Amino acid sequence: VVKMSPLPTVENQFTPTTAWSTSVGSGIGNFYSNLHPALADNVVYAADRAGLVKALNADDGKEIWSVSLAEKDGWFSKEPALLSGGVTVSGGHVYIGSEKAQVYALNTSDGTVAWQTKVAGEALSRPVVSDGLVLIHTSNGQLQALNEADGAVKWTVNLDMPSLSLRGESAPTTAFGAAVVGGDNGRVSAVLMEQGQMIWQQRISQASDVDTTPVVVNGVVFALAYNGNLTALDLRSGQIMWKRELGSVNDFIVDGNRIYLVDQNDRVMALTIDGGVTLWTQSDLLHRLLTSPVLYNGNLVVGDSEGYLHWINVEDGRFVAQQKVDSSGFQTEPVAADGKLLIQAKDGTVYSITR
Repeated sequence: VVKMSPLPTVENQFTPTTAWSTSVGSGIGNFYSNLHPALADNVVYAADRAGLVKALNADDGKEIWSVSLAEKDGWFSKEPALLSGGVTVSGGHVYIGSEKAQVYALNTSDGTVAWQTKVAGEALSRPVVSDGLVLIHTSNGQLQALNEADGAVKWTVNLDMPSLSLRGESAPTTAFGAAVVGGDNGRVSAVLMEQGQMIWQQRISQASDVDTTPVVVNGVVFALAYNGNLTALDLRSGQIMWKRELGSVNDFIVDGNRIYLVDQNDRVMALTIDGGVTLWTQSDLLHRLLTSPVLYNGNLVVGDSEGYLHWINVEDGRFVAQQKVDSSGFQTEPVAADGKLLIQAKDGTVYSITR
C-alpha cells in the first residue's frame, strides 16, 4: 500500500466539533460499501452491512426506532442482510438495497417493513426515487423501477453485461421525466420514467473505484467513465459537449461555476463547468484515502481513512480547518442536508458535525 501524506498543519479559521455520535451495529467493517446516512424531517436514518437500521433524532442522535433485517431463514438462525445501496428516504419510506439482490422499504414511522422485493442482481448503489418509482441499478447490468407503494417491478431496462464485478457506485440520475445511467461499459443512456423506453445512448469511452453516477446540472449531464475522463453531455440529445482527460477520478460534485473532484491519488481539484479546465489543485492529502466531497457552509469537506475531516476553501483549494472525528476512519460519503453535516465511520458510528 502507498504511504499516505502526513497530516497537514492547518491554522483553523474556525473550530468544528462533534455535535453527537451514535453507534450503528458494526458498520461496514473492512468491506467496500456505498452505504451512508439519510436525513429527512429531523431524523437521521442509517444502517450497517449486517442488517441493523436505526432512526435517530438529528439534534442529539438518540434512537427513535431500530430494526434488524438479518434473515431468520438461512442455514443459521441469523444471516447478515448485506445492506449496501442507500440509505435513501422518500415519502415516508426508507429504501435500502443489498448484495443479496433485495430491496427493502421501511416505514419512517416505526421501522416496520412496508415491502421487500427480489431484484435482478446485487443492489450496490443508492435507490433513486422519482415519479412514484424507486430506481435500482443492479450489478448484473440492468435498471429496474419499483413501485414505491408495493415494491413491484414496474419495468426493466437491459444494459451491457458487465462480466466484471465493480464496487464503485452507479446510481441513476433523474431529470424532466427521464433517468440517466452511466457505468455501462463506457456508455451513458437516458430512458423514460414511464416505461423505461430508451431516448438516447452515447459512448463516452471505449469498451479503480469510480463513482459513475451521472450528475445533471442545468441541462448538462456530467459523467465519469471507468477509465478516468470527465465528459459533459447535452441532457436532451446526449451529444458530447466537452471531455477532459484526467486519469482515474474517484468522485466529483458540481456547484456554481465549478466541478469539484477527488482523483485516485486523493488529489482534490476544482475544474471549470464549461470546459473542464483546472482552476486549482490541493495535493496535501495524497493517498490518505478520501471520501467523496460535499459542500457545507460554503466550504468543501472531505473525510479520510484516519478519521479526519478536512475543510477546504472552494476559491483556491487551501484548507480553512481540520478536525479529528473518529478512530476507525471514513470511507462512505458525508451528507450535507437541512443545515446539518453527517458522516458515518467504517465501524458504523454516525456523527453530526458542527461548524
